[PDB]
Amino acid sequence: DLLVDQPFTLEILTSLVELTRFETLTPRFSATVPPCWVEVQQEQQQRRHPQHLHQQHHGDAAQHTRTWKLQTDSNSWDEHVFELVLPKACMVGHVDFKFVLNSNITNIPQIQVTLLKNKLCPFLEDHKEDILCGPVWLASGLDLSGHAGMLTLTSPKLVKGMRSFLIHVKAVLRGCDLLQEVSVTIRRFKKTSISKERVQRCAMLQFSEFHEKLVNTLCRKTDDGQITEHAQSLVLDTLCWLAGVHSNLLSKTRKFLSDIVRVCFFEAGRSIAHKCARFLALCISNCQPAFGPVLLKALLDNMSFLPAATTGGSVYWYFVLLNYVKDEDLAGCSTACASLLTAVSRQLQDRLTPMEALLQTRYGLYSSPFDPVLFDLEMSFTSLTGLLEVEPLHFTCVSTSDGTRIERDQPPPHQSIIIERMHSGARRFVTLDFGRPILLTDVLIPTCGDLASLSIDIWTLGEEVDGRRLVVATDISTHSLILHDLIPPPVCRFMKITVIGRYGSTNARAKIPLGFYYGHTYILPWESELKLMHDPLPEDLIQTSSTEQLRTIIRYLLDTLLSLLHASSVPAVLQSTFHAQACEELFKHLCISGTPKIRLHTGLLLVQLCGGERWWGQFLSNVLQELYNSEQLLIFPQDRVFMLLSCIGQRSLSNSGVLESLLNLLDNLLSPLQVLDIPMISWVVMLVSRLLDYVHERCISVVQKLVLFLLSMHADLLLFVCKVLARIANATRPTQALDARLEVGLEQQAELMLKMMSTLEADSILQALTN
Repeated sequence: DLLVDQPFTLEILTSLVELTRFETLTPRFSATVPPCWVEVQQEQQQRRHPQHLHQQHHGDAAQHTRTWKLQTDSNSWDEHVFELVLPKACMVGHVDFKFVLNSNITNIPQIQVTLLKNKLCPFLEDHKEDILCGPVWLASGLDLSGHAGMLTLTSPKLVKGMRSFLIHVKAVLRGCDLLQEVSVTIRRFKKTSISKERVQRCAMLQFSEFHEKLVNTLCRKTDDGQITEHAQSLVLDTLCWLAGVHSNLLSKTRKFLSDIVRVCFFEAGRSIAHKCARFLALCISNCQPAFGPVLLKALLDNMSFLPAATTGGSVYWYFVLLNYVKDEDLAGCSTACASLLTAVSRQLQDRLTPMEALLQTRYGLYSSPFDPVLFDLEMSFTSLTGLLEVEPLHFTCVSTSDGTRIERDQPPPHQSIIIERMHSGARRFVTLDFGRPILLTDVLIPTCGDLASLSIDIWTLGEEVDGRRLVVATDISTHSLILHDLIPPPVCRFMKITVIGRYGSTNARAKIPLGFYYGHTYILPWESELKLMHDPLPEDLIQTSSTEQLRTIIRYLLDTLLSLLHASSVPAVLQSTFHAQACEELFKHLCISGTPKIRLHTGLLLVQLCGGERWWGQFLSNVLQELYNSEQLLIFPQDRVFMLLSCIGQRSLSNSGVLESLLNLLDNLLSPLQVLDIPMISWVVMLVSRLLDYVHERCISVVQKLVLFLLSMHADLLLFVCKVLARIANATRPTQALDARLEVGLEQQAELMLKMMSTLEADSILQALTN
């Protein structure tokens, strides 16, 4: 009878996922609100990005959405109640309480929003038994903008029911007066052919055995491990729905985390990793023990398997979660990352071929053209990732507004919309036809200051038939529009890009780069299913890894360690490792042979760790000696390594041993004057000159030998010799655009939290690099 009790075949999994998909309530609910809340017509609210062409399929906001602006009355700061009557009895999935706060908000207000049924704070005490989604902090719903957001009011009680609601918004300008605008949408459960679908959903929610079986099938600990990737996708859809509804499932997740992390981030694709990241974000948001520490333990237990991960896009989400959750047990994360980095750097250095060194030096090319296995592809924690798993989508412009057109200024050619007259606040559009219904997964439209906003609508049959709004980017003028790994990837043949010119601008002609679109030209049978859609219309692992996978792992580990130092006892540890010998090994492995980013990040990590240690100057002088002596046959980018060394010394110049050791090295090199390695003298003199620019007996010796050098003398070296001599003499004292379809499900706050995690990690890395 119940789908919960049956074996988890693809049919049962498909039915269970169908029992969780949502629709927007087709006829708009009626509402009564306090007088201080005044309704605004949805056409006015959507004037910038009109939706009228979707009216034929009820896609416009006037059919499901109410919006009220607040008038700052005497008591507008205090309790408010929105009574909401639905057109008909229905299986309500959730209530989307969108909000916009005043731009001049100093601190995010402390407002609780709760959902109740019609016939703790006193109003909720009186209506305690009718509470349908407990008090949710308004701040929980914030978008990345800081003053905006959404609360997806939902609960098991809401699912266990079927005409009227109350939204109680109480502040614990003051309080609710900081809430400039509110809007409400209601979303029901899709119409399913499944018998007793209400009881089916109840069974999904109540039974712990169901959660245990879901975890087991996800972890492939059932049915001989022959659970398909699509089955895992369906299981994660069900798990995400359960986590969103509930906020015992957490107990099963905590007990099987290590396996869940392994299966989702190391053995599956980008989509599975992203869905598991959303599930784990929901679990994080959810009297039980904290989930963050357990997730950290699972991630660090699986860290050793990173060289055996299947896709780069999967590793991206692993490291996003790890970087967010490292705050717990900082020392343990540091130890794991350092151990794996040291293990991987040795192999990466061992994998450098002479042809690769020649490419790096003679041409500055750091790819491995002889190794066919790439691991990750990016476009630009601020970029699209895992683009190897998706296909670049070619498109042809089929219609344009006015005289605008597209022009071209395997991957599709870079194309841009040329618009002859942009005006200000003027709408222009371009319709791109992919030639066939394609499975759209990623979009990147670069920043364009020429336009105030951009919007993407998608359809297959016609704009009025099955038109969907894919995204609205209001900050496209200042930020790139990046839609990364659309979890319910849309199916689209036609994409309408609608751009609005910048407010206060008459730049006659505009050239807007259309950007890049990724996905699949072949839609799999289950990826086009009208069902399952919302709103339908150990050391051997390192040895066997590829060079590119090791490079990606090194990049992520270096970023993790840099952010670890920024977030700093983690420096107390990383002293037992990354001592003088370990520091030298890591430099030799990564800064000499590594990619420019790996080189830079390893160098800066080494400064921030050991830059203040006594042996640091000896380390730098030893590196200079070993790498630039005329007897060194090693092929490496001497110029790039020297720039790295100069940066390292400049940022470590507070260490008195740096310049002391470099001047002692210069002294030893000039000893023959009082065998002469002129190129090493040149390198050392240039480095010391830059370090002195950034700013007794031993100094007497070095300056004397410099004098003998210039007396016994190339002309170019003489200038720097004189500069360094003078400097040494004088130096001594005694001389953002989410996909619009996330609103329909329970995975919008999870996606916002994932984006917040990525943004915080990027900010931490940038701060660490720019110390």
